[PDB]
Amino acid sequence: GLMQFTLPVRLCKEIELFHFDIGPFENMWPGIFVYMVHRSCGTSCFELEKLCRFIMSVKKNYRRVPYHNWKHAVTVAHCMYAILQNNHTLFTDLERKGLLIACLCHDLDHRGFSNSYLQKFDHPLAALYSTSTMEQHHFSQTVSILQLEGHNIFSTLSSSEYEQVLEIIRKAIIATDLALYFGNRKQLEEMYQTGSLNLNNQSHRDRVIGLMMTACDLCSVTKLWPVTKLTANDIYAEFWAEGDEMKKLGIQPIPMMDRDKKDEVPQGQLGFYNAVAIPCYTTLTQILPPTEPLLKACRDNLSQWEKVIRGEE
Ligand SMILES: CCc1cc(C(=O)Nc2ccn3nc(-c4ccccc4)nc3c2)cc(Cl)n1
Ligand SMILES: [Mg+2]
Ligand SMILES: [Zn+2]
Repeated sequence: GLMQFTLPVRLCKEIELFHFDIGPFENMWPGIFVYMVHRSCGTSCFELEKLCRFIMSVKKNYRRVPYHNWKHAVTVAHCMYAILQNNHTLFTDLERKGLLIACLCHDLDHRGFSNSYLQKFDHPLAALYSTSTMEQHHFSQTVSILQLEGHNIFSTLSSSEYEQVLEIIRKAIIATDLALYFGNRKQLEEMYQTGSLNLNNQSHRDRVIGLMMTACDLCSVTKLWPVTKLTANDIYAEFWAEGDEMKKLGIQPIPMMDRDKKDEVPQGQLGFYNAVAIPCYTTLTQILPPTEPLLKACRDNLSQWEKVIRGEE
């Protein structure tokens, strides 16, 4: 009850910043997550024993893939922590509870393959979930783990509060399907510009949380350059393995996933910054002004990819 997690001084200070990198010491990541729940939510939000058991079963259900792994889960949860801590009074008690868990769980049991690849392979998951295939699976794995004996971290919530938190988690996890991000961001653009955006309107809050989820999910482009550039290698290690698997089904993959087209990566990163990342953080910054550092860091990385193209690195 009187038992805080504390971090060494460098981590205690830097964990508060958006560009924080959780480090290569896997055994410190559970403690970093508990630290973030305790400061974001409270020491009372969850029974410590249940939370620790939940975290460790979540870890066990992430796979040893190059990018969509336990380190990504915790990294996406830290970006949500930073957003929440910089927007103290905008979010409900249930939202603070749900969103860190949603982020920890958002890629549960990812195999390193896109929704597209599952549909072309004709994976059983693509017949069970026709759109947002992996994201409905991630939500299903989250409910599975919440239902294991001793793993119900929400046990103190009423029936209707429990239903509300699981609904916040479902929508937050579905929103990490980047196919749904383009339309969500356009509606948020129109709503903000015509002044109709209303944070008491639940369907509006849902949209804003969806955009927060995209921003956290993509937060590798908001790190200091050496972190962003080394993370890119892990992202492409998966894309290129998917490319190989498309070639095995007799399908020329898109260039993004074709290892023969490594040379075109810098221009590919430019498209992604310009079509996805910058717009994401720009709209987030308009809605939630204290998230501006995410946008500033993204623009710094865009300018580094521009330097790569110009052979200045
Ligand atoms: C799983 C989602 C995800 C994706 C990315 C990412 O880097 N995306 C993207 C987008 C689009 N192209 N096009 C290319 C490309 C095009 C032609 C030739 C070679 C390459 N390369 C990417 C890379 C970053 C993060 Cl943080 N999460
Ligand atoms: Mg995902
Ligand atoms: Zn993710």
